[PDB]
Amino acid sequence: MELDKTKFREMYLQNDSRVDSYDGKMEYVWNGRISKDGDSGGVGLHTGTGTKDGPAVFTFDLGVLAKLSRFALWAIQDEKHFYNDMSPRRYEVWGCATEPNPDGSWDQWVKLLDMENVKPSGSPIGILTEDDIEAAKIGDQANVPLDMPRVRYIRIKCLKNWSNNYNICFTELTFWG
Amino acid sequence: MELDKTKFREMYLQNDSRVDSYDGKMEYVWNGRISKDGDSGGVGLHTGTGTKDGPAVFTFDLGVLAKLSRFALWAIQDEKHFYNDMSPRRYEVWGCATEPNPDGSWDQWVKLLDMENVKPSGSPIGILTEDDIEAAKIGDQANVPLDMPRVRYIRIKCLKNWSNNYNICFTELTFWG
Ligand SMILES: [Ca+2]
Ligand SMILES: [Ca+2]
Repeated sequence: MELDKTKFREMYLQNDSRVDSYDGKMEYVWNGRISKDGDSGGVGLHTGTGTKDGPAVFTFDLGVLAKLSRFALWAIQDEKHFYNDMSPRRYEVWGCATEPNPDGSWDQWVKLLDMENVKPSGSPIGILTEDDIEAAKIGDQANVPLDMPRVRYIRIKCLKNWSNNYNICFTELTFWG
Repeated sequence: MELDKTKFREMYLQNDSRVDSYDGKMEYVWNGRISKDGDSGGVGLHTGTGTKDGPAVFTFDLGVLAKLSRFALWAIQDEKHFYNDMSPRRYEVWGCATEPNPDGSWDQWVKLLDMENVKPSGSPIGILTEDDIEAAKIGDQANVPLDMPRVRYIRIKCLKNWSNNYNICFTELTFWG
């Protein structure tokens, strides 16, 4: 099944990135809307454009203990953001089963997924083919390996975005399990 | 019993006030620390000083369904904030038992408590007695009536703060039940 996004909850551990730049909010990435700039109802989350010391990190609660099967993520749905801007290019999804320590340490977390947003055409930043746009509307898609433990809490870490920095912005994610 | 603050979670319903001014964050009002400006570890939440159209409102999840018995709230613990600044003066606590509608409507919520932060000395703003200080370390304190329903979700509405507007800032709250 698709996990029930009405149960998802923002968390904030020490050293996590704020995600509320450009009127963003973490709850906007589980509002069931895959949005673009100018849409109503909260477009997505956004850490900003300022330098960071390392990869952006944020944390949330699925509200259920689940055996995960699949994961998807969508960039904000316009040319400004497709394979561009602060959209994520290399990123990770991590999980754990018991309450996250508020100090934000990685110790208890397990890495579920190594994600790469691949641009089908491989065109330079700012050029898009019809296949690049199609892929962006499908979203990044992954199956979670069967050996992963059941998890309830999630972290996303942005290793690099499409502008070669550590910020991240996007519109929606979905979990199944 | 004191409700387990490790389980509390921020929510964000449409039209809720952002509470992240001055490096604030909602989770700082259930971190177990009753803090003043300059302290480490997140001082409190703060909606800013912009003029609002109405009472500031924000929402959170207790993480359990509880029969509530008591509520307490502390202002940021220094003379700048005691009966001053954006510290709450008249405010309300509201609750419900089932998932909050994300449209932020009041329809499903029930008002649990009418709170007033009373300044013992009644002195003008900026003047503090020893009694006024002692009361502010003890915090606002209320018993929740036995005829209230069990609730899992909470809203706080700031009708008026000590600067005669709708903003709110404070360092910690506690629920028992
Ligand atoms: Ca969304
Ligand atoms: Ca606190």
